Amino acid sequence: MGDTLTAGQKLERGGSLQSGNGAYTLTLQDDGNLVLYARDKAVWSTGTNGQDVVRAEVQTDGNFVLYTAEKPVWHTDTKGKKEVKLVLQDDRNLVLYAKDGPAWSLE
Amino acid sequence: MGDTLTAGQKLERGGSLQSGNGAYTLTLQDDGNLVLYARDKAVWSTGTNGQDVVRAEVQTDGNFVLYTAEKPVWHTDTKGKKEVKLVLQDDRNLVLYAKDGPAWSL
Repeated sequence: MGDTLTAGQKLERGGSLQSGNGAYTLTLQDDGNLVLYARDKAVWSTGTNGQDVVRAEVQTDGNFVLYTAEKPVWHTDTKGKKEVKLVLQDDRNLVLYAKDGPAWSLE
Repeated sequence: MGDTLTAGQKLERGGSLQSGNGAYTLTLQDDGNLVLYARDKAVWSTGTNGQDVVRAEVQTDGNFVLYTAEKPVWHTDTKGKKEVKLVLQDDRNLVLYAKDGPAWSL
């Protein structure tokens, strides 16, 4: 990406900045950590390693920010079901159907 | 949005599902709550009232999931600076330049 990130531009997993003299590289890593390297030595980081960071973005309100991926606060825990559909029924029950039958409901 | 959500669909915020007879509704609300209405009475909730909940999805894995918006973990704390640019400099400093001059650096 060069040595500059302007308002509304962002770094994503794998991408980076590099100084003109090619000595330093700042890169947002897949372990989620934004790390600056002097050659192959890390000299500074966002300490966000082990987090799921998706982007490091120079925002248009002038703020540079790292965002973690959207996380699940609630689920039906039916992962593994095939051909699911959720149906709000006339009997007032909400039901998650699956190829192999009703997978979930309110009750 | 009909009475059904299949594989890879979801309710956006303010989106919903309604019953055939039309008696019952299920909306994902702006307060981030997924509520089920029977006319004027709320009968069931996801308890996500007060959360940045962006969508409720019927996923390909058969799991029906509510997601909250991407969270901030780190920032330069420079909200308000104008015409910003982050620069990786040859001296190995990293600076955020704003219209007014350097706003932030390592």
